[PDB]
Amino acid sequence: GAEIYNKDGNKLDLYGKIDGLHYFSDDKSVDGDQTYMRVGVKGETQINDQLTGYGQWEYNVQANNTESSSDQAWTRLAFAGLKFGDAGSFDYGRNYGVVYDVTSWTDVLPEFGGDGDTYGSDNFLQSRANGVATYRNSDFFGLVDGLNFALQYQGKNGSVSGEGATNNGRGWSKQNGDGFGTSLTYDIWDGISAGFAYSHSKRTDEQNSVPALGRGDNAETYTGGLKYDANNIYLASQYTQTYNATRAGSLGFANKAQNFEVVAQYQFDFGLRPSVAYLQSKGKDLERGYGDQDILKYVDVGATYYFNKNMSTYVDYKINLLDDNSFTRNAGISTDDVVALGLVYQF
Amino acid sequence: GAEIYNKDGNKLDLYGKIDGLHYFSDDKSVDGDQTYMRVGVKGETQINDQLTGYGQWEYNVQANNTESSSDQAWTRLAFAGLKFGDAGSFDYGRNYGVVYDVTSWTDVLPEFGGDGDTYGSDNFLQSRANGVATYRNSDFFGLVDGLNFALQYQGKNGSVSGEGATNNGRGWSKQNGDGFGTSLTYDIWDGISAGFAYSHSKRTDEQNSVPALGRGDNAETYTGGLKYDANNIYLASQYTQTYNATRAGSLGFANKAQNFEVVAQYQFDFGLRPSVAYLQSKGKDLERGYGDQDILKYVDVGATYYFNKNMSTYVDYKINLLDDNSFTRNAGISTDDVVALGLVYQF
Amino acid sequence: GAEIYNKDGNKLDLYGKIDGLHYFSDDKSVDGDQTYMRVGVKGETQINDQLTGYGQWEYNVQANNTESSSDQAWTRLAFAGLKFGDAGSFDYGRNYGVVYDVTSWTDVLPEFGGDGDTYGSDNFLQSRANGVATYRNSDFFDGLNFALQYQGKNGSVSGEGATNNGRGWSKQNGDGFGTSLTYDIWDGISAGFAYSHSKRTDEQNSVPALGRGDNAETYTGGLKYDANNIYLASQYTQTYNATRAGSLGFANKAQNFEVVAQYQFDFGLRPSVAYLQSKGKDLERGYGDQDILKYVDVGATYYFNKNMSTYVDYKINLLDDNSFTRNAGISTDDVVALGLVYQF
Repeated sequence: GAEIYNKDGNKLDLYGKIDGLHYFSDDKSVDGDQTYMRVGVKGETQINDQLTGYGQWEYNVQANNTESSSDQAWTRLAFAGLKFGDAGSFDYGRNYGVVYDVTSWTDVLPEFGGDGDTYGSDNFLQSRANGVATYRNSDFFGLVDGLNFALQYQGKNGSVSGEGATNNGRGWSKQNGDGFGTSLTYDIWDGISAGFAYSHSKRTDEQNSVPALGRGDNAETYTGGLKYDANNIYLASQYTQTYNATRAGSLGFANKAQNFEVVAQYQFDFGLRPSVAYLQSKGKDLERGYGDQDILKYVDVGATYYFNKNMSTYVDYKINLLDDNSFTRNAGISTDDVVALGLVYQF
Repeated sequence: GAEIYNKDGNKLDLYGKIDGLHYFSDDKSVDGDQTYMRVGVKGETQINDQLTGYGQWEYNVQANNTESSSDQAWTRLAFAGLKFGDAGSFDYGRNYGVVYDVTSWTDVLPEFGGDGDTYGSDNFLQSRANGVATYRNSDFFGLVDGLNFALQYQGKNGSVSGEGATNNGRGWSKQNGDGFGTSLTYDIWDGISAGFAYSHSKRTDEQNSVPALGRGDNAETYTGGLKYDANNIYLASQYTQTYNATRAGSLGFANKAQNFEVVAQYQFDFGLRPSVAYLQSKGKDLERGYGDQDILKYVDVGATYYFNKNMSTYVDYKINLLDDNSFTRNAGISTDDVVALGLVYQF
Repeated sequence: GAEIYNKDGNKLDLYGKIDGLHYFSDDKSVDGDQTYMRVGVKGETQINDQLTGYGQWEYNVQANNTESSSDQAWTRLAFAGLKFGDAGSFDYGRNYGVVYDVTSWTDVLPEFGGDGDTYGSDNFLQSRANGVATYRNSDFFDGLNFALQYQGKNGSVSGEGATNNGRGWSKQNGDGFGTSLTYDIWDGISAGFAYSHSKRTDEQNSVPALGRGDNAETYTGGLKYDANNIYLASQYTQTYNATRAGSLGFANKAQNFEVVAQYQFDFGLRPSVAYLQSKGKDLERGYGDQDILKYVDVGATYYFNKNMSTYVDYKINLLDDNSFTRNAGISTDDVVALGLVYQF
């Protein structure tokens, strides 16, 4: 919310939040203060009757470290686009890959869930990504109400230097080759929705040489999801099968992985919203003797109290079901439980 | 000021400044361009008759280095809270330690003084800190006009890794253990005020093992202060005794220290505001032969001309009274004088 | 620019852009996604009848790398000032060196051109610079704009030559000054001259192999035609110890020429052609004379309206790949850019 400018067919929306947040956990890399804020601008300009231009920026600013600390802020989203009425829309920038058009349905926990769990950011087209061109079509050309599809292309984001480089190089875990993806979602009834998404990306030579885990020329995802949202009830599930595309912690990628998320929530009238969820990620055919391994496994219980549209408080309890083993230690995968308390101002 | 949004019980205040600033000094680490700007947002949401929610963010952006330089921006404040009428308020985030509810009375110099002098930031509850929970009460529940108090808790902010670590680790000089603090201020008249503050924090293992100077399990501060602010006159003093809490430059902490600051100012009607001040920090029982040492000692003379509420210019002259000795050289403590010239736009 | 506040003689203007931008090139350090945005504030406060105060901040934020990448944002402008009626103005902070009052006339390509090409940022008083005090005057106490500018030393990180805000030798400067003069001879036709003189630093005369001298200097002259939907402009600049010879140092002398032609169609298309070169002279290590920069530029911008545009730009690199270009890390490959831009 927060329209700070609306004049002569041009609109500007300032949005964000300040999330005062603490984690409690035996895992010392997670435990402690997690206060952060987000700030963003959504902009819109009417060009003619049939054509609207738009842009959006969203910035994450950590506030949990010192004034001399490093790397405390980063861009989540930055894209510009055109909306052609009901012929669709096109934008290019740092945006969400289309797979999240479906997996977002289970990304509604009070605090945990979403990117960092069964998938991450800069993880092919599974979450936020550098350099995505995205075509979106609403209601199948104004014909079939509730039917949305999207087509997406991502250019190579390669190594810092050497043969595989681009200008915007990173480490292997956040690299991609050329890739594409597609999503499709349908509101079969009101309240009920189904969705599919697919993605295919080339992998880079660094991804196939530097880490010990994961080999193949191509990274692929296949996703199906369901969602019930009505009568103060929210149910959703997401099942995703991946090839060479799911991080096996710090050790590389899983040659194959199966990811599952399900969540159930109720919204009481006085503002309380309890939540229970289950998330797992099962990795298959890992090298170096790892074989089949749990990448992620937890039950999640929590609640959010909404004071109003601008202020809320919440607790979330991640009940970790992973067994501590040599895979979890070497890959840096947490096996401890975590409680989160937070107080949030939003604008 | 600058209310850019006020609609349906939600308001948003965009504030900050642009400070065109040059230092002149024989100290090469201080001398030269010091231009920087501050930007922030104060937000408030009415929830119900008795309850208001709020948050606040403040960012510091250096502009005195190049476009390829590192670490030029950081968060000063980020916190969210609830105000329950005269039963008090609560907020959590990066915020001011309650000790500063008193020492702030002397932090009114044209340019110098404040953090970096007798205390710093991320320095237990002496200034801005990570992860403080702060309960405040004004006018003692509405029953005693001018009587304010605060109770504050701070979670451990530990090492980058090892046994003593938290998620948001930093170096020993900005670490803290679990700690609390309290403050109390009373307006005897509407210009004259007295105040006290206390804090107690656990020290971390790195604070006792890495630096040469300062040993103890606990950090403690006792602060009393006085203030006269009326009839265009401003007199203020603050006295603070510390234990294992005051930085001995880069060498560690002073086992005990005494800090004194006093300042007098006068506001002319045409907008000129002269200022004289005196500041010192005397460290005691330092290890390695140092014994008693001056940590800070200087006289300050300067003036601010206010063109209006949005624009000012100022000079400030720090006449440094430290002897250049082995302690000051080894601790990285400046012994040179400094002149500052500034032009400031504020919104 | 969007006026988000205007009350009681104080105005606040929020401005910026989101630039969805892709580069294509065989030069792998240039090729790929280049999406970035800029955000700024222009503030103005009325003080009295003869005096206004103001400040401006402009921030660059890259959006083409990951959420764990580092050094992805930096301040381009940050300055506060006073304007004394029409009798001119003064400001201090990070701002444009006065040389750009003239070279800005050729900095109008769809994408390429400007800082990074014949001159750079933090490059004495040629572009954006830390710690500039700038006095400006309209109508020379008529239509004749004058500026005088001083810059304090910005020196090394540590050692003899240090200041608080130390940096590498390529972006250092000593105490310096500059002056500019521009005039509208006819309506549409402008001419301009600019001079700068700065002390070099000890690191600039000791760490890089190229460029020796106590002082850096620039002489610039420029012309501009801007009427009847036509835009022509040129810039000729001579420099001593002031132009960068890539990563190797500075050029003892250099000659930089920039020229551009453009036309603005009513329906919003704006084709552009331009030529840029930088000729370095008297280089150490046997380099002698060398091209530092040489290319033709063709492209176009389509403006949907004042807030949205798309563009293509094609850099036709004419440099020959030789020992100087390789050692100094100067690109000799072509570049194509495609972008879509939202502006507020």
